[PDB]
Amino acid sequence: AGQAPGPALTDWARVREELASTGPPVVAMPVVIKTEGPAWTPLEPKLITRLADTVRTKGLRSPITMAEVEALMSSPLLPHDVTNLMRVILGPAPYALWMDAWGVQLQTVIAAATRDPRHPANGQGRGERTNLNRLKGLADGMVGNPQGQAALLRPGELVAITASALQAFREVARLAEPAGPWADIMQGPSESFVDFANRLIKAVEGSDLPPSARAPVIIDCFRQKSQPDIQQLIRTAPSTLTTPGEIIKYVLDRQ
Amino acid sequence: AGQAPGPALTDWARVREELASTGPPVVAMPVVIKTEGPAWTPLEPKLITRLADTVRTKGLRSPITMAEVEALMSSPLLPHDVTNLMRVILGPAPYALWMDAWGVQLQTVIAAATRDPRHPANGQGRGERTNLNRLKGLADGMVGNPQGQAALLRPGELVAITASALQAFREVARLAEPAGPWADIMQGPSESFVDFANRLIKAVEGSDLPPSARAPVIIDCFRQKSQPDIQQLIRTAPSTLTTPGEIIKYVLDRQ
Amino acid sequence: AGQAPGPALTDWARVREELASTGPPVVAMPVVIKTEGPAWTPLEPKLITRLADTVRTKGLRSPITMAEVEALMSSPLLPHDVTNLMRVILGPAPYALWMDAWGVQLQTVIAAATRDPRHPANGQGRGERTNLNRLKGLADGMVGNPQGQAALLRPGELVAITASALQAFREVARLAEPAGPWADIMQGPSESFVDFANRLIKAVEGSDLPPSARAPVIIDCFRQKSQPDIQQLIRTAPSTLTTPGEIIKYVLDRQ
Amino acid sequence: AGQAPGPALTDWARVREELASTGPPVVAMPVVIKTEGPAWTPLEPKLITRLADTVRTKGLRSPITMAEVEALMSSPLLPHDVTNLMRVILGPAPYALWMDAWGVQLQTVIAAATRDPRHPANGQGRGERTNLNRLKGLADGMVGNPQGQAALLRPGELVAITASALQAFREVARLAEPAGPWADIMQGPSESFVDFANRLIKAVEGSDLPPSARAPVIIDCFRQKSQPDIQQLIRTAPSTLTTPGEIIKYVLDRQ
Amino acid sequence: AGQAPGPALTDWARVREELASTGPPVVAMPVVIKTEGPAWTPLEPKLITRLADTVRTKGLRSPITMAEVEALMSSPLLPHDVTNLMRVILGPAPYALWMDAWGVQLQTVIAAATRDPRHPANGQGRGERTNLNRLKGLADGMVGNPQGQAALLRPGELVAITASALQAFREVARLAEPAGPWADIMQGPSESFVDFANRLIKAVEGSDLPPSARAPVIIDCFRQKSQPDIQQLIRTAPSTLTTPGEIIKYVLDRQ
Amino acid sequence: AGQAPGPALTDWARVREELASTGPPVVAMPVVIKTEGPAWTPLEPKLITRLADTVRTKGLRSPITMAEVEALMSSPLLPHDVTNLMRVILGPAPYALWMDAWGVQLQTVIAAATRDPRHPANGQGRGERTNLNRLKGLADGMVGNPQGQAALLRPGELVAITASALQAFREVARLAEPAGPWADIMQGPSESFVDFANRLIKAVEGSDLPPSARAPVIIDCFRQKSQPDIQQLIRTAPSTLTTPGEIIKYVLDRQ
Repeated sequence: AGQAPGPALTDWARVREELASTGPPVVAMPVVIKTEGPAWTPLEPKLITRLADTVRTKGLRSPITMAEVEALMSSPLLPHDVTNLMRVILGPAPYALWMDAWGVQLQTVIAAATRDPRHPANGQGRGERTNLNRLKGLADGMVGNPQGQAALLRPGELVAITASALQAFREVARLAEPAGPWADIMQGPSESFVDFANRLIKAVEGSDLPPSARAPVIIDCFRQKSQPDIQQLIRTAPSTLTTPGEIIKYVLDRQ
Repeated sequence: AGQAPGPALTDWARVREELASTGPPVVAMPVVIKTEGPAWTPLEPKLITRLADTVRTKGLRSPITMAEVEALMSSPLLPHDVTNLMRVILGPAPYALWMDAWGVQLQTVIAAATRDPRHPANGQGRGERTNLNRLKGLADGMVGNPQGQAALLRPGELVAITASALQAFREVARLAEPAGPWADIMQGPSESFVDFANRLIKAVEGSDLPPSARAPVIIDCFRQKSQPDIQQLIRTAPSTLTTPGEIIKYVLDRQ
Repeated sequence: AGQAPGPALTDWARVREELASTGPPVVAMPVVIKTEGPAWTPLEPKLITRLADTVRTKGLRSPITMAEVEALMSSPLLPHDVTNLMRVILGPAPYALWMDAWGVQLQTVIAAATRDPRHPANGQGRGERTNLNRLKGLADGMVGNPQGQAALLRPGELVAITASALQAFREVARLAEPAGPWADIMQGPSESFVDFANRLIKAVEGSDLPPSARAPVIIDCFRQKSQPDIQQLIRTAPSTLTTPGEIIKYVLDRQ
Repeated sequence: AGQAPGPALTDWARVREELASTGPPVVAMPVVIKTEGPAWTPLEPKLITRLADTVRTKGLRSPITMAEVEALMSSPLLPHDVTNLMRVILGPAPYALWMDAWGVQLQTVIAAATRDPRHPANGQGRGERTNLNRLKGLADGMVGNPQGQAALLRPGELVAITASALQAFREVARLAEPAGPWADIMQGPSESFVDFANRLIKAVEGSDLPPSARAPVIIDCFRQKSQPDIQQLIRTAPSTLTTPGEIIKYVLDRQ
Repeated sequence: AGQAPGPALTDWARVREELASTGPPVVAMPVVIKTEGPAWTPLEPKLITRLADTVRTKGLRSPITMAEVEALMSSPLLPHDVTNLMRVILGPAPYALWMDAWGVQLQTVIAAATRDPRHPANGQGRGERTNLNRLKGLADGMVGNPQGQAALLRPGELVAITASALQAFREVARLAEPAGPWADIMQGPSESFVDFANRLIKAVEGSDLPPSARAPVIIDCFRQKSQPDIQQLIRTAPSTLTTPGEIIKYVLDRQ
Repeated sequence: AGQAPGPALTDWARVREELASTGPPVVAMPVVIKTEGPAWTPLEPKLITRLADTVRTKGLRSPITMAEVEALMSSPLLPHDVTNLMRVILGPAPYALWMDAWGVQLQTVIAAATRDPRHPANGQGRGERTNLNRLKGLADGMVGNPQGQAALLRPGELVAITASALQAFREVARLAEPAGPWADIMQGPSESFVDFANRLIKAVEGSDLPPSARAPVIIDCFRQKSQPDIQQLIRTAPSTLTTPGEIIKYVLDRQ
C-alpha cells in the first residue's frame, strides 16, 4: 500500500503531450502507459477544447480527431463523463446514433455478464454482479448521482464502459466525408486577395488530399470565391499559368 | 486519512464554465450538478460582471443573458444577495416592478407554507414552522444582518427564495423588445466608413433578426447614419448594388 | 467560542468597487456592510490613491468624488489618519478651514458627552468618560502616538470622530463655480488639431454639465484655444456650422 | 509577549511613498511616524537607486533631493552603512569633505559626552560609557566589523550618529550655483529638431527656477545648441517670434 | 546518518546548461560530476524538446547533436525510456535498425555476463544473474511494467544498458550525407529576396561547409532557387559579381 | 543558542551589485563584507553568465572583468570550481598558461608550508598538513571527486587555493595590446549607414581610448570599413569635415 517513492518518472505523457502540441505532423512517438490514480480518471478542459476545434475543422473521419479521442479513452471514465463527452463532441443528432449504438454495446455486456457472472467487471455473488441497471445508470445511487456511480462502480466495469463507449464511437464516426471548412471560405471585400489566399492556403495545408489534387481545388476557389472582377482578371490569365503561385504573381503585377 | 477523497470528482463543472467562456456561439453541453457545499454558495463576480455587460448590451432579449442568469440562479444564496443582484441589474423602476412581482411570488409561498410543513423550507413544530418575516428578511437577525439571515435560514428556504425570485424575474423578463444598441450607431468624422462599418457589422452580428432582415437594416443605417456627403454618395450608388458588400465596394472604389 | 466560519459569504464590497470601475456611468449598487471587522481600520493605499487621482483630476466638485470619499469614511479609523487624509485631499489651505470646522463639530460632541455617557463614544463613571483631550488625541499617550491613540480610543469614538469629520468635510466642499481642468488645454505646435480636439473631447467627456451647453462652449474654446492661424481659419469658418464635428470636417477638408 | 494586534495597524507608509512616486510636484501630505523594528533599520535598493537617479540629475540642489534624504535619514542607522551611503552619494572628493565635516560632528558628540553621560547615546556608570573609539567605529570588535558595531552600539547612539552624519551633510549640501545636465545637451544629426526640442523640454521641466527665465534660456539653447544650419535658420527668424512654440512653428513651417 | 548538507553545494551542471543555452557557437567547458541522487534518472522534457528541435533542424550526426545525445545518455534510464526515446529520435526505420544494433550490443554483454557471472551489475546470489529477459524488460515483473523494470533491474545494469544503447546509436549514427533543409529553400512570390536570402543565410550559417564553399553554393541557389524573373535578373548579372552581397546590391539597384 | 537573527542586516552587496549593473560608469562605492556564510561558496550561474558576456566582449582589457572575477573569488571555493571557472573563461591556450602559473603558486605554498608547518591551512601533525596531493585535489578521496574535496578541504586551505588561483590569473591577464572586437565589424549591404553608425557608436562607447583618439579611428572606420561605393561617396566629402556628424549630414544631403 501507499505511498510509493519518489514520485515520478520521465514523464512520457508529459513528453508526448509536448511533442504532439509542438510540431504535430512530426509525430509524438514515446509510449505512455499510465497507471493509477483513483478508480476513475480526472479530466482536462484544455484537451476538450482543442478536441472541439478538431471536431469543428477536420471532423472525425480524421485520424487526428480519432487519435486524440482514442488516447483520451484509455481512461476508466464514469457514465456521467461518457454522457457529457459524447453529448458535447457529438452534439444532438449524432449523439442519438451513438446513445443507441452504445446501448447495443451494453447489451453485449449483459451477454458476457451472463456467460461469465464473474469476469473482471462482474461480482462474485448474486447481487454483486454487473447488471443492466448498473450499466444503464438506473441503479439506486447512480441515477442523478455521478459520485454514487463512482462509489458503486468498479474500475473493471469503468474500462468495459469506456471500451463500449469507444466501440460505439468507432461504429458511428464513419459518416459524412465530403469536406468541409473550405466551403465557408469566401474573399471578403474587407479582405485582401493575399489574406484570403493565405487563409485558404492554410485550410488546404490543412486538407487531406494528395498534393496533386490540392492545386485544382485551390484554383477553383480562386476562380469561384475571390472577387468577381478579380475572377474575370483570372479569366484573362493564360493556361500557361498552372499553379497558384504564378497566379499570385499575375495579381502582384498590377498593384 | 478521510473523509471524501480526493476531494472529490471531476471536472464537468470546470469544463462547462471553460467551454462556455470559449468561442460562445454554440458552447457547453456537459451536465453539471454540484452538491453540497456550505448551506449557501458565495458568488463569482466576473461571471456577474460580464452578465452585467450582456444585460447592458443585449439584455434579456437574449436567452443567452437570461440563460446565463438561470444558470447563476441555480445557486442557493440569501435575500440580501437577491436584493443586491436585483437592485443592480434591474435599476430602480424595473427593480420596483420586480419587487412587487416578487412579493406576489412570496404570497404563493405563504399558501404552500400553511398547507404543508413537510417541505424543505418548512418545519414541523409551531416554532419550526417558517414565518413571513424570515421569508421577507424582516425577521430579527435578518434586517441589516445577512450573517444573521445565513445563521437563521435553511437551504430549503434558499431554494424557495431562489424559485420565488426566478419566477418573479421570468415574470418581468417578458417585458421589452425593440432593438436596441443600433440606436446609438452613427458615423462621425471621428471614425471612417471602415471603422463605422466594422462597429456596425459587429452590432449586426449581435442583432437577432434572421439574415433576411439584416441587409435592409444595414443599408438603412448607412444611408441615413453615414457621414452627410457619404449618405449622398450612397444616394448616387446604383440600386443594382444589392448586398452590403457591393455597396462597400462602391465606397472602396473612389478614395 | 469564536471566530467566524467559513469565512466567508458573497463578496459584496470588492464586487461593489469592481462594478464602478466596470462601466462607470451607472454601476455598483449592491449593499455592503463589512461585518465586524477591524473596528480600528487600517485602510488600503490604492483606494486612497485613486481618490487622490480623482481629487487631483476632477476634484471634489463631484457628488461621485464626494460619494467615494463618504464611502471611504464608512470605516472606523483613527483621528490621526482622518487628519492625514484631509491634509492630502483638501490641500493645505482648505485643510486648515476643515481643521477649524472639525473642532467646532467636535465641540458639539462635548455637549452630547456631557448630556449622556451611555453612548459608545463614552463610559459611565467620571474617568470612564471620554475626555476632550482623549477625543482630540490630545491626552497623554495619544499625542504623537496614533497606536497609543488606538490603545486609548474605543470604536464608538472613532465613528463619532468620523461623523464630525465627515460633516466638517461637507461644510467645506461647497466649492467654486469655475470649471475646470480644461482651462489649461491650449493647442501648442506640440500637437495637431486632432490631438488638441481629442484632448478637448476628453475634457468634454469630463463636462457633466447640461449637454446643451457643451457645443457653444466647445466652439468658443476651440475658436480661442486652438493654434492662432487655426483660430483665424475658424474665423473664416461658416456660421452655418453647428457642431465641433462639422467644424472638424471643415479642417479635415484642407489637409 | 502578545498575542500581537495583529500585527498591525497601518498604512501611511506605502500611501506616502506611493503619492510621491505618483507625481512629485503633486505633494504628498500624510504623516508617517514609525517604530520599532530591530535596533536600527535595513534598506532595499529602490529608494537608493531612485536617489542615485536624483543625485545624478539635480542632486542636492533640489530641496526634494535634500528632502528625500532628510526623510531616509529619519532612520536609526549603523555607521558603516552611513559611511558607505555617503561614500556612494558624495563621491570621493565631497565624501572627503563630509568625512572631515562628520568628524567635527563626531567631536561635538564628545562635547555632549564630556558634559553629560545621561543621554541615550551614553552609559551612566563609567564602565557603561560610550567611548571615543566606539563613537569612532573603531573600538575593539568594531574595527572592520559592522556586525560587531551593531553588537556593541545602542539605539540612542544610532540617532546620535544619524544626526552627526546628517548635520555634516547639510553644511556641505551648500554646493553649486551652476546648473545643470542641460549643459551637455546639443543636437546630433542622430536626432530631430523635435527630439532635441522634447529633450530640451525635459531640461526645462528640470529647470525649476523662474519660468520667466526659462524661455530666454530655452531659446538660447536653440540658438547655440541646435544643429548649425538650424542655428542659421534661427538667425533668419524674426525677434517677433518670442516663445519656443512660435519658433517651433516657424521650423514646422519649412518642411 | 544522512540526508544531505545543507542541502546542498551547487552547480556546474546548471552553469554548464546555462552557457550552452547562451550563445551556443563556442561555450560550455565546466566539468560536471553529479552523483547521487535518485537511483536512476527520470529525465526532463525540455532537453528532449530541444533535442527534437536539433533532430529536426540539423539532424543527428552533428558534433553538437551527438554531444547533447551523449549527455542525455550519461546516467541510467529504463529500457522503456530508451525505447521510446530511440523510437522518437531515430524514427521507425532507423529505430528498427537501431534495435538490431542494440541487440548485437546486448549479446555482447551476455559475453561479459558469461565471462564474469559476478560482475557488479550481475548477480551475487545464483540465477539472479543479468539475463536476456532482464536486459529485455521481459524478466518476471518487468514484463509490460516499466516500474517493475525500474524496481528489478539494478543501477549497474542500467548503466550497462545505457552504454549498449549509446553504442548502438554510435553504430547507427554513421549514416546520412543530406544537406538537407536547404533543399526546400526556394523563393516563392510569397517572400521577397531579402526574406529568402535571410532564410538562406541562416541555413548557410548552420552549414558545416568551409565559408569558401558556402558562397558558390548560395550563388548557385540564388541563381537556381530565386523567383524565375529574379533568376532572369541574375541572368543579366556581371561575371564580376562575386559575392551574395554584390548580388544583393545588384537587385537593390533595380527597385 | 545562535544562529542567525533576524535574518537579516542591511543589505550591502546585492544593492552594490544592482547599482553597478544599473549605473556602470557611475560606479558603486559601498563597502561590502558578508561574513559568514557557507564554509566556502558554491557559485551563482547568472553572475557567471554576465561575467562570461564581459569575458566575451571586452575580457581583461576591462578591469571590470577582473573586478567581477575578484568579487566572485572573494570567498573560499573548490579546486574543481576554480578549475572549471578557469578552463571556461581562459579557454585552452590561456588556461594552460594559467595551470602553469597556478602550479608556481602551489609551489609557493610548499615553501610557506615548509617554513610554518602549522599555518592556517595546516593542522597539528603531518596528515593534518596540506600535502601537494591535497593542493592538487589528487589526495585520496579528492581525486576526481569534488564532494570528496568538499569533504576533505578546510576553508583555510581553499582561501590559499583561491588566492593562488587569482594571483596566477592577474599574472596572465596582461596579454593583448590590440583594441577591440570592432576589428571584425564592417558594413554590409544587408544594413545601412545608420546601422553602421550604430555599430560605430557602440565601438566608440566600448572604446577605452582617450577621447582624442576616437575621431581618427572613427573616420578611419568610415573611410575603410563602410560600403565601398559609399567609401567612394565619402572620397568626395570635403577635407574640412572633422566629425562623423558632418559625414552623416553629407550622406543625409544625398538621401
